[PDB]
Formats: sequence, structure tokens, C-alpha cells
Amino acid sequence: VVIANAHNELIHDAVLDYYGKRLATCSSDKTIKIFEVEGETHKLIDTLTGHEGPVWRVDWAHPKFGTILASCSYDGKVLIWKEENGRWSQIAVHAVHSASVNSVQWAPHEYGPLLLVASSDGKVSVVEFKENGTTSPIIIDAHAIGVNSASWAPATSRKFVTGGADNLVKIWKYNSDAQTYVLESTLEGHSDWVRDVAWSPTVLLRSYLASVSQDRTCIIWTQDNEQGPWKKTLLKEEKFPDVLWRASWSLSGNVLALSGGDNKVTLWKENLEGKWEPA
Repeated sequence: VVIANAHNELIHDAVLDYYGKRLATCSSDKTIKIFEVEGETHKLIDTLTGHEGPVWRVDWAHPKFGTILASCSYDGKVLIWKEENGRWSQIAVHAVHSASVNSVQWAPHEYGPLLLVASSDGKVSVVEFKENGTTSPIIIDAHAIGVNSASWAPATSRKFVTGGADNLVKIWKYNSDAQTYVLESTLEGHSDWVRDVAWSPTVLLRSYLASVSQDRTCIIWTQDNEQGPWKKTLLKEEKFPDVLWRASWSLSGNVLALSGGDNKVTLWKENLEGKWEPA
């Protein structure tokens, strides 16, 4: 199934929603597009407008809140969108960062309608939408140089991993006696900017993290339990041909989808040894 020419400017993100039927894209044209794919057909449904700069990413929210989509852009702001009564409209706007926002992600539906945001300004913001609408977020300084990604850990006590341009990967946990997310662990292992970080939703004892970097390597970080440390495990002994840009875990099977710069997508799974191989 292919939807050629969804945009005329280069596209940076395409995400299907909770039912994996409703597509959504974003690119330099500074717009988002909603699609409806079936067998091998497709129908545009709208074009979201507002961002003053190329749009970097989008994330669909859990259906239990409505039909929402979040986006962020080089313009250093985040826009939420809604499809009420049959038409999309900018409900809220989040802009507390002073540089390009590169990632945005809806927390687990159990936490409510929270949003995880990371920016080149080095900070990360956590945002909920009050009873009235406005937003009173959490802002933390999380990386030097710039933050490129941030992902939520599955639900139990709330944790999320960030990936900065300081080559570091970082786990965060919420604390009461601070009313903020505090730095739980710093994981060193990349020699160049970390482009993305994905926390696997696998519900097994062991937790899985996958970080991708400008150094042409993918690292799977794992933690057996609370007393265990985060163990480093290169996805493969040899570096890759080009820069790895994204990492995505399936919802089941704990299968990793790696997006390279040689515009190639490799798939991996774990084996008896604890080493990865092509799935």
C-alpha cells in the first residue's frame, strides 16, 4: 500500500492512530495531512495549518480523550489538534521552549492526557490540559547542546527516557519531594548526537530501551530489575552504513524497527543469547 506524493516538500513523520487505520503526515511545507487507508487505496481528509516552520513530528493520542493529534516544529512550539463533528481545529498551543521542538509524545492513557516534549534548547516539558483548558507544565533542563527525543516508559512510578545531542541517554522518574522529574540514570555509550530513544512497551520483567545515533550505531539498553544497572548491548558489532534516525518498537513481540539514513528500514528481534538478529 503506497500513498505517493502526500506532500511536495520532504516529509518527516507519518503515524497511524490507535486503530492503525487513520494516517497522518508532516513535513517542511509546515503542514500536517490526515489520510484514510484501506486495502491499497487512500483518501486525503484534511491539511492542518499553523506551524511557522517545518513540522518535525506527530503523535496520536489515546481514543479515550477524543480524536487528537499533537505536533511540534522547528518553530519551537507544539500544537494539539481535534476532529470534533467532522472537522479538525487547533484547540491548544504549547510553547515554552526557545528552540526547535523535536519530539512530542502522549503518555500512557492511564496518566491522563499528558504530553512529553523535548527541544534543541536542552529542556524537556511535561504538559497536561487543565480542567478549564490552559496549561501549567513541568520544565526541566535535561541535556546540554540540545534534546532530540523523549519516550515514556510503560505504566507500573512514572519514567521516561530522553536522548540528547550531548551523546547521552537519560532515564527520568517523577519525585514528590520535588514535584518534578529527577535524573535517575545517565547512560554513556554513543560518541555522537543521539537522534532518538524508544522505551519498549513489552510487559516482561526486563525493560528495553533502544537509542539511535549520529554515530551509526543502535544500542539496546536493558534492566533486569530495580537492583540491576542499565546494560549496554550494540545492535550489531559493525557500525551501520549511515546515520540511524529513528527507533520504534512493535506493540507485541518486542520487535525493533530501525530507520537508517541510507533510507533503509531493518527489523530486529532478540534470541536465546540476548543478542539481536534480523526478524
